[PDB]
Amino acid sequence: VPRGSHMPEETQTQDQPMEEEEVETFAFQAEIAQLMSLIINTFYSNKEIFLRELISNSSDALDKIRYESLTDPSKLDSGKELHINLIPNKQDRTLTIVDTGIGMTKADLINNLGTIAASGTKAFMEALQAGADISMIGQFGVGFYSAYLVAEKVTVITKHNDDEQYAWESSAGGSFTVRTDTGEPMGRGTKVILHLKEDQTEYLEERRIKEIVKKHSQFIGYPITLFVEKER
Ligand SMILES: Nc1ncnc2c1ncn2[C@@H]1O[C@H](COP(=O)(O)OP(=O)(O)O)[C@@H](O)[C@H]1O
Ligand SMILES: [Mg+2]
Ligand SMILES: [Mg+2]
Repeated sequence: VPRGSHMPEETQTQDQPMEEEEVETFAFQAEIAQLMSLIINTFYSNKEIFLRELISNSSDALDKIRYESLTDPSKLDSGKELHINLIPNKQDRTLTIVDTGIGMTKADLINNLGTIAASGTKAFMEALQAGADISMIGQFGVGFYSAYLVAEKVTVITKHNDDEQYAWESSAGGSFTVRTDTGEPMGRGTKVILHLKEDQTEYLEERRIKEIVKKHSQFIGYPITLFVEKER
């Protein structure tokens, strides 16, 4: 019976029930798979333009918030700032691009990030064979896959007002997964987590990140902030 003091193990709360996350696996559309293999396995001198492409996608998503308010004003009542955060993590070798844009639903991840061919994909691959600069990518409707210039794996966590939170992930190799994400709620918007290749760790350094934002992304139209972890 009587106790005056308990040890931590004794008062540890019972876990919450384990949750199921549904996972689905999809092949990339053929030309997207071919483009990813070309991007991954070819040397380019201008790999830094991946960040321009990801920032442009965030800016497009943030522009959609403003305009969706013309057909659904309730979004004006959100208190979230429309912004982009860049978050390098040296410990994990990741660079994360976070925005408070519209987010993507599950079917948006499946249809917009791998299973549908952009009409320009074949033309762009021929331009690259003919020696085009990789910087031309986004003009061909396939800018997202520039992430694989620097990343060995990409994870996209996203939440749109009309669906639950999802995670898309791919290490290339011809397929990607989409799985419900019952982890840390991120609130409306998208987080693209780049797991950087070992020779691409310059993109974790604050001066390099500032250099490429100022070179290539000066008309975002929204505040961008770079979080720098304090050196211990
Ligand atoms: N940060 C993001 N927020 C919302 N949707 C995104 C984001 N990044 C990519 N997307 C979705 O992925 C699609 C493909 O992106 P991309 O390959 O850059 O082509 P594009 O920007 O020309 O449409 C976008 O059209 C958009 O629907
Ligand atoms: Mg784009
Ligand atoms: Mg703009």
